Order: sequence, then C-alpha cells, then structure tokens
Amino acid sequence: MFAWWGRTVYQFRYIVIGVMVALCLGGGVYGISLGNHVTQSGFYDEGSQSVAASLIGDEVYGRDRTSHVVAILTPPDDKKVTDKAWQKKVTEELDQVVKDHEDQIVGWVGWLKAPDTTDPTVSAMKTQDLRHTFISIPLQGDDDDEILKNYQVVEPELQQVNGGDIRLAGLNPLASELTGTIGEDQKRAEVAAIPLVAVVLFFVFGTVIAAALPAIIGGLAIAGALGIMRLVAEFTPVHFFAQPVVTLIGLGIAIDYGLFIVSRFREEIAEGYDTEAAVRRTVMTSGRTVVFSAVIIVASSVPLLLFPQGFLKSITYAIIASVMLAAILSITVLAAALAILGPRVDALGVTTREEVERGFWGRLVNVVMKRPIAFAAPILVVMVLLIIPLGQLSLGGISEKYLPPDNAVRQSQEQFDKLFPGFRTEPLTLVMKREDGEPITDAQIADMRAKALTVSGFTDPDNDPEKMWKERPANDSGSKDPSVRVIQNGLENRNDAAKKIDELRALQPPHGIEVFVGGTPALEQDSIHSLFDKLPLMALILIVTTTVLMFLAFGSVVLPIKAALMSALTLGSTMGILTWMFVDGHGSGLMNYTPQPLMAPMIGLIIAVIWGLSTDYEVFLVSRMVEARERGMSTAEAIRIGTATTGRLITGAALILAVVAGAFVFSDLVMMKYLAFGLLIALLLDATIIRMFLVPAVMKLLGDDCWWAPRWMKRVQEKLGLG
Repeated sequence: MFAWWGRTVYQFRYIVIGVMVALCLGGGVYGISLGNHVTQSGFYDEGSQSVAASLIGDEVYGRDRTSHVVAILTPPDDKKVTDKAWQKKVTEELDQVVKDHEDQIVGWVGWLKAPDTTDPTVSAMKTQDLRHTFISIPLQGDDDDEILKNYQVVEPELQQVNGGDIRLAGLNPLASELTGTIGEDQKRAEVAAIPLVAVVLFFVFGTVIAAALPAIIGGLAIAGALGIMRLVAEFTPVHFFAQPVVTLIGLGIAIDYGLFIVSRFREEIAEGYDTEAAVRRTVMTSGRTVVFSAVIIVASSVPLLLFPQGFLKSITYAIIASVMLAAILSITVLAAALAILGPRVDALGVTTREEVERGFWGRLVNVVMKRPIAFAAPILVVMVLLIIPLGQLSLGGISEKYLPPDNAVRQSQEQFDKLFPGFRTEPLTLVMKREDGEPITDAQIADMRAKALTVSGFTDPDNDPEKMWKERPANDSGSKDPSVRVIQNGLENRNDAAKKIDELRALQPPHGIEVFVGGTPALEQDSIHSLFDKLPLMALILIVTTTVLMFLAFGSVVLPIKAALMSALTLGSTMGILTWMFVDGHGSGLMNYTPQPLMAPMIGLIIAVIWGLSTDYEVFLVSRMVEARERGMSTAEAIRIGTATTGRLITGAALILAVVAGAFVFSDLVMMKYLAFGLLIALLLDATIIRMFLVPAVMKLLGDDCWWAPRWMKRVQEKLGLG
C-alpha cells in the first residue's frame, strides 16, 4: 500500500508545495485571532453531584460577587481613619470610577458606607489598630468570562486610586496574573527557541538550508494545529492552558519527524540513487515510521477521552490534531521539497575521529551485553527506590498557592489572610429539594439542622450549637424557590472533610425532601474518587491497545511484553524520582517554589505524554531492529549497526526536547515547571539508560524463540500488508 502512495507523491511533483503552502498560510492568517475567547471555569467535573448542587443554589439564590475583588486600604502620613476628611477623597474617587463605569461596576461595599455600625460583621471590617481596612467591589456577570473581561479593563483605573496605595486581591487578580505570565511566556518562547534550535541544527548538520527548512516546517505546522483546534473549539470551549504548551510540544515532537527526514535523505546522497527516486525510497521509509509513530501516539492519547474532564479532553484533542497534522503535512512537504531541490544541499556552506567514536560505542555495547546480571540487580534496587517515594503522595485543588511568593498579588493575599483571619471560607452546601414543589416547612428545616448537628467535627465561632448551620442569605439576582433551600457552615481541616462529606452523604433526610451535597471540597473529593476508580481500567485499555498495535506493526509477543514492562518501569521511575527529589533535598529553594498537593488530571496527561515519548523511542529502536533483521544479519551485528547508524539521531531528538523543556522551565508558573521537570527528567535519564545499557543487555536472552509465533499470529501479519 505504501508503494502506491510513494508513486503518487513523487508523481505529483511541484505544484503541490505551492498549493499546500498557500492553504497553510491562509489557515494561519485566519487562526491568528483565536486567543480572544477562552474559558476559565472548565476544570470542574460536570457529572459530579456537587456542581449540580452549586448550579441549583446559584439559580435559586443568585451567584455571589463580593469575593471577586477585595481591596486593602491604609491612610498614609500617620493619619488614622478617624479623621472625617480623609475618607471623602476615597469615596469621591470610587464614586467617579463607578459613575464612569455604571454598567461595568454597580457599586462598592465596605466600612466607609456607614462608619457608625452595630453589625458584628461590619465592625470586623476595621482592624484593631485602625490602620488597614478591606472593601469589596462586586462585578456583574452570568458566568465567569464576562466577569474577568470586564475586570481587566477596570484593573488600572481601580488600582491607581489613592495615589497607588491600595492592595487588590481575589479570584480575578489571580486570573489576570496567570494571563500576564502566559503573555510573558509567549513573548519569551519564540525568541528563546529560535537561537537554540538554530545552534542544535548547526551542530547536527551544519548546512544552512537543511537547518532552515525544519524551522519553516514547524512554523507552518503550528499554524495548521491552531487552525484545527479553533475549528474544534467552535463546538466545545478550550481552556487557556492548551495554547502555550501543547502546540509547542507538537512543534517540539514535530521537529523530530522532520529531523529524521532531513537526516536520512542526506546519508542517501552519500550512497547514490539520483534526485528522482531519492524520494522513492526515503518516502517509503519515512511514511512507515511516521504512520507507526502517529497511530501509536493517537492510540495513547485516545483513552483519556473517557475521562469527563473537559480541560483534559481539550488537551487530548489539541495534541492528537497537532500530531496528525504535523506528521501528514510535514512528511508531504519535506518529501516534495527534497524531490524538487535535489542533491545540492551542501552547496552554500558556512562561508555564505568518528571511526574512533564508533569503535568506542561498539566496545561499550560489547561490555554491556557481556555481563547482564551486575546491571540487572541495579534495576531491582531502582525499582524499590522508585516505589519508596510512591507512598508520599497528596492531592488537592487549585488555589493561590501555585503563584510564586515574589509576585506582589500573593503578598497582598497572604497579608490579608494573616492579619485578617476567618473572613475567607469554603463551607459545604447541603441542598434540600422537594419533588412535589411545595414550600419547605420550618419544622423540616429544624429537623435537618438537628440531623446535620448530631455529627461533630465542625467549626463554631461563638460556641453555641443553635446558630450553626446558618441559611445562605438570598442575593437579589436569584428567584427564591421555597421548594429548594441550602445551609452552610465552615470547617477546620480540609483533610477530614472527606469523612464529613461521606457521612453527610450517609445520613437519611425525610422522605419528602431529597438532598444534594456540594461545595469546593465535595467537587474535589468526587473528582479524586472518579479518577481513582477509572485509573486501572484506563491503564488496562491503554496497555492492551499498545501491545495489540505493536503486534500489528511487526509481530512477536516477547518484545511487546518487554516493551510493556519497560514502559511501566519508566512511568513509575520518573514519577517517583520527581516526587522524591523535591522532598528529600531543598531543591525547591533554587527554583523558588513551595510544597503543594498535586492535582490529578495534569499528572494523568503527563503520564500520557511520557508514555507516548518513551514508547515512541522504543518503537523507533524496534523498527530499525526489524529492518536490520529483514536485512539478514545476526543479532549482534543488527544491534551494533543499529546503535551506530542512529545514536546521533536519537541524541539530537533527545536534545530538542531537553532544550524546549529548559525553555519552559525559564517560565514562572510552578505547575508548568513541575510538568517540565517531569518530562525532562523522564526523557533524559530513562532514554539514556535504556539506550546505553538496558536494551542491548535485555534483548540478548531469549534468542530465536522470541521471533516464534503461532500460525494465526503470522497469517494476519502477512494478510494486512501495511508493514
């Protein structure tokens, strides 16, 4: 089947490059403007009962908006808030701002609206020393995106007031700071990537055109990637995190494909088969290797679709689309370009030994394959060494803890938390709804109050059981349905909540009313439980698909079993070492980050990407080995020539992703640096260890019994004809 495709691609010749370049540039120009519309409420699981409870609560009572913006204010020049003339300036300034933005801001809430007050809540608005006071600036909106987009436009006008002596914090400043750090990362990305990719391409080739071509190929492939993700975003919203990383990862991995192309054609010119059919061969081998890589990557990324995480689904869509488009379009354009330009690659040059290294590599391989036990025991000890960290795991949620302490916004947030205690809380929501729809009797409310009170472990500020479980006050933006009601109260320790939430789920309300449990801890617990339940089945389906496609590619079962165990080993190893190195040593101080319980969808996608990359290196090695076996030489000759012919190519492929991972770790956000550490350490250490020692030593044991296969295991191999 590949012969026909190769014949068509080298008969199409010239005009195809022009039409494809025109199409991809048009798509890129159309897709430049896709970052305007993004979503930020997509990390919540929609199938959980807690989110449904929250939706019913905000439908009946209206969404709360006092926690979006909190402003710490302090009078300067050693003057307290007692002076009556001081607050006049602040009130006039904020009144002018809200007048300028009456549609954009409705008003303000704080201590200044009524100095004389008897409310226990408003008296606490003012501190003991009469120095710092916090005010609340509500923002309107049906959901979060309009809230945030009206927030940044008033960000500077609200910040400048009182001569720049106000400290703003809340949920919206955090989102604005993530937008700012993504913007600076985008500014840094290309300008830091181009010199490093240029120098590594100069190192591996040293030819100006052979290095300039992949740079253009990556740029044209990413344009199509963003175009395809825009088309798929037209139906389903896409979270911001899909823009800065995934595409470039595509770019990163895409380079590898192009690298191999622009590599092997070169060595073909060392041989000698002519410009016309140079493509002939190179296209066949490039096509087979890229289709194997593409199908295995998409098969590794597809099992995550079963997860109901919308953000994770968007990431999987983006990565699958980028890999597919990069593979197909890049192989087409490079094949046609090498057909057109011909063998004159080494014409311009910079003006516009190696045998000893090969012998050393052969000696290293011989030493490796001579003694397999003294390095087999290190495998077991490092297995234990990676299992030991696995006990130390903690999972949490998204908060301000991610942001580095250097940013002034977290400094303001932590100052507010430290000096002003107890104002920010995340109480659980216990929803009562009636099937009939009749108004809820106060007797039933008291009964449910008692049933929720009978269990301990809750926080009571003024030490009387009666006033606990206070009803949610009704905001003026919700329709008060008497058939549905909610109550809430705070908690002391986040960890014990799963028990308290579980017990609240356990209790039996009266027959007439039915109960929802919700809140910020309930959604986290539901997500953790769901992923813990669906992890083994996802791993099983992933491993069976991987091994069945490995069998479909070339054959044999011992090699796929070794590959499966190898992938399990590497995914355990990288996770264990990345969770250990930060804990045992004070390595967090150098990169300036703090401990925090990791959240699970991201580590799942990291497992997916390390799976893909390690297994892609494995299938590259296996494909070259089976090519050598089809040549007809012995196993030792095949192993040595396989190491010799592509050690430099594998090293360059590893260096590309090491360079991009460095480019990411120069960023500021901690979670991104965490995933960059994971992928970098995995690729570098594990790939070096497997290529240098593990693979040659382990592939020497079985022998001829490895290639043996049942009759129906070979009939399907000869029938398909794809390989």
